[PDB]
Amino acid sequence: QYVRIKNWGSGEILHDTLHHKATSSCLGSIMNPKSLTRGPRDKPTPLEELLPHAIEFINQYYGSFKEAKIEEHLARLEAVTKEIETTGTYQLTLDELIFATKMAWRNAPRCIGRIQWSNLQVFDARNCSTAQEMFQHICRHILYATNNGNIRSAITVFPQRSDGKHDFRLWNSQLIRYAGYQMPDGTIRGDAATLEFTQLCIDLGWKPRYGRFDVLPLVLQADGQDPEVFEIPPDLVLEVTMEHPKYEWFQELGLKWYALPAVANMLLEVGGLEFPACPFNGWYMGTEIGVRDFCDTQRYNILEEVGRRMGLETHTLASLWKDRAVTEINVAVLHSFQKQNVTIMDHHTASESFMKHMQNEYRARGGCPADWIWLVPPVSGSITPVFHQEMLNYVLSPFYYYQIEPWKTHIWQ
Amino acid sequence: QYVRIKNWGSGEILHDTLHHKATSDSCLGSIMNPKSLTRGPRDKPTPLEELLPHAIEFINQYYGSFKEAKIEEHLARLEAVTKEIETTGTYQLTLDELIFATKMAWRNAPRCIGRIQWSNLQVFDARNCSTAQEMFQHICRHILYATNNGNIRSAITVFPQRSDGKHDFRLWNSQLIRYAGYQMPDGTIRGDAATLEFTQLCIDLGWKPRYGRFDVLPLVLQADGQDPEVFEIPPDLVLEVTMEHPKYEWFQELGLKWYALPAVANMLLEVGGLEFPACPFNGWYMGTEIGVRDFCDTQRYNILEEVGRRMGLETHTLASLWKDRAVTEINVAVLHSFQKQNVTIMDHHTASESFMKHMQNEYRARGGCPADWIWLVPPVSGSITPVFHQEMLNYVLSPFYYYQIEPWKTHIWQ
Ligand code: HEM
Ligand code: HEM
Ligand SMILES: C[C@H](O)[C@H](O)[C@H]1CNc2nc(N)[nH]c(=O)c2N1
Ligand SMILES: C[C@H](O)[C@H](O)[C@H]1CNc2nc(N)[nH]c(=O)c2N1
Ligand SMILES: NC(=[NH2+])NCCC[C@H](N)C(=O)O
Ligand SMILES: NC(=[NH2+])NCCC[C@H](N)C(=O)O
Repeated sequence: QYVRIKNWGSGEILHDTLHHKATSSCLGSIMNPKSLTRGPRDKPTPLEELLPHAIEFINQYYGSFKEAKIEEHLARLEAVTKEIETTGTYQLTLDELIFATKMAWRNAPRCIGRIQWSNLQVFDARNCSTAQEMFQHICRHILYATNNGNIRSAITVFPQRSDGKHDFRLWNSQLIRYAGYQMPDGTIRGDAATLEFTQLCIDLGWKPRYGRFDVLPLVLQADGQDPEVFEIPPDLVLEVTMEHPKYEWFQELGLKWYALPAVANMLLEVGGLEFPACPFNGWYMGTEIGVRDFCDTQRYNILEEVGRRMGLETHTLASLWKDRAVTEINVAVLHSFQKQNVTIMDHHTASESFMKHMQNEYRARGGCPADWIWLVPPVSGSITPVFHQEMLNYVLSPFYYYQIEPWKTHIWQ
Repeated sequence: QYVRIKNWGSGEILHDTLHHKATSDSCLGSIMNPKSLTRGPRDKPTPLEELLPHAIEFINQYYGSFKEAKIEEHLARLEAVTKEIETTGTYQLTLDELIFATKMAWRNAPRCIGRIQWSNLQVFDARNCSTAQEMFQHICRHILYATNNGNIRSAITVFPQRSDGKHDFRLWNSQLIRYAGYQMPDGTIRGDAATLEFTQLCIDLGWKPRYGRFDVLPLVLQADGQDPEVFEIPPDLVLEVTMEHPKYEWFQELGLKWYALPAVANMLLEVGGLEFPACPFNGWYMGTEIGVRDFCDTQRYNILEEVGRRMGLETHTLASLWKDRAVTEINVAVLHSFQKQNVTIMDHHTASESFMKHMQNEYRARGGCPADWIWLVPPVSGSITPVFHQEMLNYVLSPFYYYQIEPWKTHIWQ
């Protein structure tokens, strides 16, 4: 047929026809491929595939530690095989889940902080059963993770998937996120990215405080239930007010950002089974906030105002005012986080560390799935070592898959 | 167990327990939306044994009308309908029958003062309609006709009757033209606060929130049984009157206006057993509706505060009767403004006097006249009006214009 291609700035969509007349087509540049998503269900994962997946995992698990528990290996193997063939699905040992989350992170080809893969905290919420109960696990998480600026990587694993109609899901893109409202005067306030998701919350009776930085409410769904709106306790949301170390007028911009980068809506797959709810977090890398969040035309879009107050030639592309501005916004972010004693890493050190990660990774297990397109910082790419490193992107297991935005695939009352 | 009482001002709800200790002698009279005045949903057609006598009764009403009855046709029609009823289930009215139906249903509406005009009505037959887009057109034809560039004309457009009860035509709007109400960011409320919930609805169905004080809401229509199709009204069709006082030049500074067309949308016409859940109709405004209710209710535009202020009255002293003074001026503003721009309207006094004449004609004629004193007495200057001093009985006849459960409460989502 054809291939759908989207421009994340315009939202403009294109359909490729020409690719057919191809030679005797890397999807690479595509953002949400079906090859990285793990969709809904109605029937539990059929045995023939669930079984070999599970066994693979357990052989991986028992393969890790020095001096293998040879007997326990077969014992666990046998036990699991029977455990599966009998009830259908199967439960992981706590220790196993730990290993899974760390390995799944180790296998996230679009993450640069993977050198930190072994340093993770797991919150076993597998026995959770209600939204009010989820909310509490989430708060425990945010709080643990925030740690008063000294950010700590953690993940909270909710009950696995059973049949398909009994899914635990966080509807948010990430734990903390600012609201975005299309205003009457034709304009747009706050984070333009979370526009649809914000309207959604408004529909579910959320109180729109109409601001640039209004933390979005938590939308959660347990077992198979309809989503429950939970306003996040403000004392839990640590923020950093943006201010330049030389441009005192920068503070006048009234900028700030949340210290916690916790991905919400992703799915953890392991040994065949999948957990559709498992928010996790690490810490920020300057460019994320400075370049992406602040400068994207699709997001906060500040660049022009920053180049303007900087005295640069805003009307001449060739002047490179954008390169000048953005760099200043980056130092602002790094500076502000640095000052208010909140963890963050610059793209340079981040890259240098990822490079050392790879060396350890190849020397260790033989490879390292990497998505060049993603791993190369959004600014000063070639100044970065990763830009000069060839790399292969490939899905392994366990893994963190994306998933169909819940509000689309859902049975209401 | 107990009775629910609502205060339409604060919107507060109360539960009456005491009424049980009542006597061996409980007027609901004060209640706005009783069940006795409503006619809800369905799942099955009208059981024949009922449908039949109602139909015959109706046909007997009709033919019993004309001077020198068409006895043969009377019998024939009875016979034909009886037949049609047993053959189809439901039955269809001769156009002239509908005409008579709508005029009587109006004539039987106890809460209307304009009823002396009961015989001067225009009926638009949209019974053969089948799509929302098609409704929309009939509606525009209606609005256009009614408006008549100021010389307002009373009319009603009758859509398809009820079949089973899951195949109903319904206008979700209170009335044809109606300003929107938005609960704004700064905690305030712009526009008509009465149309707040309904606005959000239009918003949810992807309506473009124009965020103003006078934004004419979109027609939310539903055909056969299919979901509501949102249709915005053509601004050229919506005639309005900008409010301005004949002496207080500062009154126009208030930026006030109001639509010229009072067309009730969501009511139901019952006749000879059948029922049309969609049949918008209109008369013309009566000053006090806009001047007192629309402009002065706490739950509506609520202007009284500043109309008094700008008039210079002692706004913080109830006993100064400033509210009495202010309102009266708002009323003349409205009457003046309508009169000025050649848009039909009637002051409450002349209206009441004419209604008194209506009764005299009505009793002498048929023997009664259903009246809801609570509704018929103007919201201001009650006793100055003849109707205040008039005792009246409030009873439901047939045909009739019943209220009906707000459709968004009882609807299917495919
Ligand atoms: C230790 C701190 C960490 C740093 C500095 C780091 C940094 C990054 C960066 C820069 C991105 C790009 C985000 C974007 O462009 O939207 C990213 C993506 C990602 N990270 Fe890491 N990360 C860290 C920890 C983690 C942890 C703890 C996990 C898993 C438990 C993880 C899982 C992922 C995944 C799955 C993505 C892909 C997100 C997506 O596809 O939208 N990261 N990370
Ligand atoms: C000729 C001009 C007419 C005038 C001056 C008039 C006036 C009024 C007034 C003052 C009310 C009270 C409205 C309110 O307080 O909400 C009312 C209610 C009503 N009118 Fe008349 N009307 C007229 C024509 C009509 C027509 C043409 C019909 C029907 C074909 C009609 C049917 C009704 C009904 C059923 C109500 C009750 C509304 C409700 O219960 O909410 N009116 N009218
Ligand atoms: C279209 C293109 O794939 C897309 O804009 C990319 C590129 N690389 C990225 N890299 C990271 N880390 N994060 C991103 O959002 C993106 N987006
Ligand atoms: C509670 C009370 O019945 C209610 O406020 C009434 C009284 N009479 C009325 N009379 C008219 N014409 N219109 C009304 O809305 C009302 N409201
Ligand atoms: N460092 C991370 N783990 N980031 C993941 C999500 C953060 C996201 N890029 C943001 O700017 O909000
Ligand atoms: N004259 C009428 N038919 N009025 C019926 C509805 C008008 C309504 N009372 C209003 O002020 O908008």
